[PDB]
Amino acid sequence: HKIKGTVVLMPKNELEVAVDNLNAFLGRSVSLQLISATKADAHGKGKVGKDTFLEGINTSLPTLGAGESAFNIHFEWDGSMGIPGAFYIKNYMQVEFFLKSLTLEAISNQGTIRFVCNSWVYNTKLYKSVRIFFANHTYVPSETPAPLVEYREEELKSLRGNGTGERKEYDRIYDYDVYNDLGNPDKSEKLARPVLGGSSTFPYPRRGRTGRGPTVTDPNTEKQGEVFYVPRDENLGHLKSKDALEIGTKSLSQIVQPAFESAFDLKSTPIEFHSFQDVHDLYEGGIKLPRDVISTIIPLPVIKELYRTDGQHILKFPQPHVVQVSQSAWMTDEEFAREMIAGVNPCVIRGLEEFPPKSNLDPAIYGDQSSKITADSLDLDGYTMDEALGSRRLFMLDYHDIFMPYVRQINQLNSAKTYATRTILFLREDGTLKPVAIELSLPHAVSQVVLPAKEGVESTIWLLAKAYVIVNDSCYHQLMSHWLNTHAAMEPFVIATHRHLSVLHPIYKLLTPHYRNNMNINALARQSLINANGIGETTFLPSKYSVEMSSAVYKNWVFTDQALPADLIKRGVAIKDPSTPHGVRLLIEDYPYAADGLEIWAAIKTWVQEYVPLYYARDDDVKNDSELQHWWKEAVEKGHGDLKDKPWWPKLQTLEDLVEVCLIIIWIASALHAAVNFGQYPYGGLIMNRPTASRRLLPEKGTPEYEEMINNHEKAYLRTITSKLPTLISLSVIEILSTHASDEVYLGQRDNPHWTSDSKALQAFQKFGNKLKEIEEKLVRRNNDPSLQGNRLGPVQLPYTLLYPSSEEGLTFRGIPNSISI
Ligand SMILES: [Fe+3]
Repeated sequence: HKIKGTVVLMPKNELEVAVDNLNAFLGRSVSLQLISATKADAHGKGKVGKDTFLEGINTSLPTLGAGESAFNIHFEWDGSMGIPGAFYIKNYMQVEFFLKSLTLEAISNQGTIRFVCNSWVYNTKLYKSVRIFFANHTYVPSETPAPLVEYREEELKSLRGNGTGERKEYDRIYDYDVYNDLGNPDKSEKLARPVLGGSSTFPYPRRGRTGRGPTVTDPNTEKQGEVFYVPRDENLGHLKSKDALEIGTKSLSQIVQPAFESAFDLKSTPIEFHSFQDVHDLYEGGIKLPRDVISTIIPLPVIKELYRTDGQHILKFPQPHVVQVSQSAWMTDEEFAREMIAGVNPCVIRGLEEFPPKSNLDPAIYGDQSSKITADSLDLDGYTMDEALGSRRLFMLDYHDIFMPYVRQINQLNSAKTYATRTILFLREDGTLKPVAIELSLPHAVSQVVLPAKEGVESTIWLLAKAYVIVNDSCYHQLMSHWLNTHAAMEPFVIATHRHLSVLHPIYKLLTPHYRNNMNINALARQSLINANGIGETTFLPSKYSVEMSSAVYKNWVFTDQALPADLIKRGVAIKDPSTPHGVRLLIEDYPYAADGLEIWAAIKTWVQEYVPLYYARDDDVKNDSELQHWWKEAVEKGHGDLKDKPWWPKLQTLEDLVEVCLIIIWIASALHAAVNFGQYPYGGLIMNRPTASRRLLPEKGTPEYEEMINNHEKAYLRTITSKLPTLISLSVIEILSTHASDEVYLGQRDNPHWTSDSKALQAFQKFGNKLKEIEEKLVRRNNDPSLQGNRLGPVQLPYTLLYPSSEEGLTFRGIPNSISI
């Protein structure tokens, strides 16, 4: 009447970034109690066994990983108790530990019973209810064994909390709040920021509630804290300190930035770049800094990995991919256009079906905003405008309406000046894009159209015009394509999932791998990246208006337009075509992001379409799933609550709706985020290629700035873009963000092979991983195809590998993580 069990756990200091004692776990230090799934007490709840303590250490187990320890335990379990389906655990030690798993042995297998826990367990006294863990069986609510129903419900209640209180490190409570934690008005009134969310003026997704309470000077803004809480099991430990990349962002803002600033205040290094070679020096000979600065930076975990140093004077950045073959190819019009479909931000270009382009802005405020570009000024390789429009060969990168509402405010800032830009592109007969005109607009210096030129001062004006475009694009990329569309938009679904879908639930099991480290990095970003006087406001053009601009764009965010095929159609770069494998034909045939993306999209779709019917046979089974209905209701009406009235939200009454919702969530969290994230340093590590700010408008003829432009185009370029000190800070942060941690979990992988007992789901997940390996071979073949080199490699000779599913660790320019993990 004894059940043998094996507990696997990791002591605290293995996952920390000062001593563990393994014998302290024995004795009466850790109790487990098995809970019956089949025999109930008088109240219908599963019977609970006796407190059972860890008996001894098990070193003979071969499947142990790094930092893991295994303990033996035996449970007395007589014939009255039934079959175990859950257990309680009570930690009587003063230190927390990380519980991995419990396995219960039987005569054969089945019935081996596996419990996958992966949870931190603090001292029993710190919890209002005893921690509970379930076996790895999957149940929709109506299929839950009756003795486990109440436990399933209770646990969901423990995860929701009551909407009050300051959250502590060990809490596991998931709830929503608005973005009212970014300002710092108690420190200085200039650090006040608008609350984002909860209004029609500033709609915004919700974020994880922390509950620190109000500032003294503003009751609506949350006071600052040393640590921004996330529910405990969202705060990931790492076996290796170099893998705690998310912490490097905090160190950069707290420690490194002040040190760099001191070097410039003391005039120990020149304050400005003077030539393009001064920039190239950063990854060749390095930058020379004072010894006390070097000695302050290189002892720091994570930060020390970002640079090569001689330990006394030099920091060297890694060579960006974009310059690895050609140092000058970034300056070509061909590469400028190519990065719109294969660069860091390849998802904004639109088709143009009429000419000239028109504005949607109020003519009363911004006056006439019809484009000043004339058809007769364009070199379309012998096409007429009529023929180019009709053959769908015209495209546009249109930042006019997005930026015009903010140009006046931005241009008032001290060292910031910009235009609202439009770029017209032409798809040549050879399949590559050609920029044919840039329009630089200001509300109410004038508003002008610049055409391409290769000689004379006009060629420098054209180079500067491209810089203003890419300043627009970089700002839109970081704040919208990256921050808003992935990080910020996903966090409400994470919260809703934990509050309303049991760990037992099939859809919990499907989605939660795609959330790993997403709340954690977001909380660290609210603290150090997107906060008042943080790294983003220091480096990027809009300064204090940066995050508020993303609120204006969120007004037009549409969940169902995040599906890749819908995105391509809505931007006019594809047409619906049932004759094609993916249902859409690309108007730019070689478009690397879209062509590769459609393959990944189809593989995820097949997986979701095979998994869902394993648990839902009919539309009725979706409608009647209480947890699923509560989840989606809360995700829409609380998590994205400022948009809850919009008609495009799926209703979740059918199998098709469930598939579509799951598919979009997985797409956003994996491939979409990867495509916009892991190219940041590869393309933007050369500041001239991806400037983050502009500091002046075009010089007027007859001025000394204009003469300088004639005699020294490199200095003219450098005076306009991001200055030297913010460049050093920006390069550091995008190096972190572009790096794969060695403990990443990639699409097609999971962190435990026993995440469910359902063999049909395991097999379908095997077919998903096999399909991803076959797609990777297809993408390799595309990068070796000479007929695609123009768009897939370009003048920079950089094969588009960002949607290769697999990667090794490091700054690799490839690999699709499961989640928004950095
Ligand atoms: Fe990211």
